[PDB]
Amino acid sequence: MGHFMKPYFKDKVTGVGPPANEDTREKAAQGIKAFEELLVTKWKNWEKALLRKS
DNA sequence: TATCCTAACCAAAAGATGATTTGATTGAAGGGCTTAAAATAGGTGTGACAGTAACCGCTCGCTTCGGCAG
Repeated sequence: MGHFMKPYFKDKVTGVGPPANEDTREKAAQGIKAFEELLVTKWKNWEKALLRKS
């Protein structure tokens, strides 16, 4: 039941999705953002320490 | 007033933060090798041997069966 989450159809061997389609390619040319770009992760103190070390 | 903001705080979604439990990895040991040699004692199967075996474009010569001969 939980295996049908997005992408709905995923490659069974590799998990890859289909290649870029016409509509998506034209959208990317037009520079329209997607709903997956708004996912932003807060900085954990662990992450801050790692970046200081880096 | 009807309604709201969102300072500081309560109920819930989500978003996150470290301690703990379970899926997963492996370090070391059971184990069971190696050729290298030297040796007596052995069993036979088998794989050469060998044999037959079998299966798999132009121009002459030569011939016959009747139509008159005898």
